[PDB]
Amino acid sequence: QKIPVKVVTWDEIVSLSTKLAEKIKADEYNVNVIVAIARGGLVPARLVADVLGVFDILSIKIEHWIETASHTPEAKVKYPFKVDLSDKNVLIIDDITDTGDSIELARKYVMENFRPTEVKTATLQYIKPAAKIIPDYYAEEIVSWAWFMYPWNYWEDEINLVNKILIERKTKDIDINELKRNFVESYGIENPPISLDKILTEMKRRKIV
Amino acid sequence: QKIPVKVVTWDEIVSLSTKLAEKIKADEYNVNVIVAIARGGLVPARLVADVLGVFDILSIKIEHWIETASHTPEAKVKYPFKVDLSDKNVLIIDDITDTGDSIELARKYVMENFRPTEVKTATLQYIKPAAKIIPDYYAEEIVSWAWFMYPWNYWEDEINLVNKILIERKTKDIDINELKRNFVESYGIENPPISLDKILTEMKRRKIV
Repeated sequence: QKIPVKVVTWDEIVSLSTKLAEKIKADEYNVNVIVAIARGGLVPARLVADVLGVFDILSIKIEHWIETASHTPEAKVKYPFKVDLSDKNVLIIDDITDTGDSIELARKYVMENFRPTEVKTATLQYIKPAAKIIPDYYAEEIVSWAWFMYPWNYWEDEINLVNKILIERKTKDIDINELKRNFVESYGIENPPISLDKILTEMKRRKIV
Repeated sequence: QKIPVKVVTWDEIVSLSTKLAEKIKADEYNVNVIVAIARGGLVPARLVADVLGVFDILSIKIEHWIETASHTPEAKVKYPFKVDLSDKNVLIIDDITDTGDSIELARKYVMENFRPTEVKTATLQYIKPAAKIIPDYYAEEIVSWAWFMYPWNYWEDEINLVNKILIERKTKDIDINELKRNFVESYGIENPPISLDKILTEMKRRKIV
């Protein structure tokens, strides 16, 4: 029914990214290479590279799997590969961390497969509740758990949010004005970044409806 | 002394990215994997993935080299590696193309090293003048050659633009208020995204001055 949803703007992304970079400047960690976790860490990685002056950005695709019956969570590196990053200080970046599985995994992967001089980890945001393993750097500690909608996820996030509504309410003949109401009601968003008509058009194109 | 400089905002990036994606929707190219050319294509790749619903994003670091005496230009893949992308339709993305060397190179590299089912190329912008090889997809053809300052390059671009000023001004020491004037004068920007004092502080940190 109701989900806590914060729409993050580009400006906030800039603020958070800049704040994260500034912590790294202050700690005097000399980053040679940034490894972005795809897809979440791509944008933050690029912005942080701009502020710090990093030229070498790489990325690793990380999948998140759940086992149906046991509800066991497993993160996995898709399209694994290796390169020689020895003599380098590596910074690993992702958008947001909770259980810390992704960054834990990426850190491990990077140590064994790229063998850098040193690895550190960073995210724009970290949720302290779910926090299992905690990132070396972060822009902002989240206290109030929420669903953060990032500007590089507006489409995907709105699609899923609209699907949760379509599934619960058993809507057959979708009404746009009805949807906007359900949306404002479940999520608190009266003006979604992508207009909900575009979202439906695209859900159709994708054979979701 | 004077350079044509357009400051690109986040909103414009969104427009261009969305417009590019829409051409791909319209052409009904079924993208399985996006390969972003680092560093330029990372942000566009992620936004395009959101609009199209691509989950698999990889990236390749491309360097640009010039031979001092001959002034010969050469793009090169740094930290090369391979993965198996067979049975996939790949889309290669970069921010902007002119001579088309990077996309030419990446296309080649991807064909030989990832061996996808098919490859196509895309950029936000393409300069028709310099255009040697032209991208399969693009948001916008540039007619008036300019220096486009993307939001993920605000620091790096301002640093270089300020350096061009410090160099012609044979000293490299300079007064903040004369810098702002030189900047407005050479480039037409009265309010740079990053304030020019921050830029000097960082040029120092970087031992550029």
